[PDB]
Amino acid sequence: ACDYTCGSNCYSSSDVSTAQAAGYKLHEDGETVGSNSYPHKYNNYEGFDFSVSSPYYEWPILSSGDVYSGGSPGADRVVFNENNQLAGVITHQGASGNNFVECT
Ligand SMILES: Nc1nc2c(ncn2[C@@H]2O[C@H](CO)[C@@H](O)[C@H]2OP(=O)(O)O)c(=O)[nH]1
Repeated sequence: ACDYTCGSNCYSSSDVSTAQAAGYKLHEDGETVGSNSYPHKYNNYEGFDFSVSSPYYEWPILSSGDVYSGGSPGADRVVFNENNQLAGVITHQGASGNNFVECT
């Protein structure tokens, strides 16, 4: 229903929940996938106004609807904390360098 718009990508609440659930599970088990080994800590260099407390972890959310399994992560990420609360949804689309902007 387009709850989150990351550039040209559109994600529903359930899309985010599904991605987040998968990312948190690997985190619990101490597993990582991909050349950038996700999920990993997100330091919030961008200084986003997150309402949930740290630490935060970034995990890829795919436009195709599939759960990330180590391949190409793309530009979008879901950010969750240790309580498995959604901190936010961010993206490299529309940003410079390796910076992020929040999906609206
Ligand atoms: N842009 C950005 N990168 C972060 C942050 N936290 C950790 N990183 C990592 O710090 C480096 C510089 O941005 C990258 O390795 C990046 O990981 P990702 O590339 O996986 O996002 C953050 O809050 N913002």
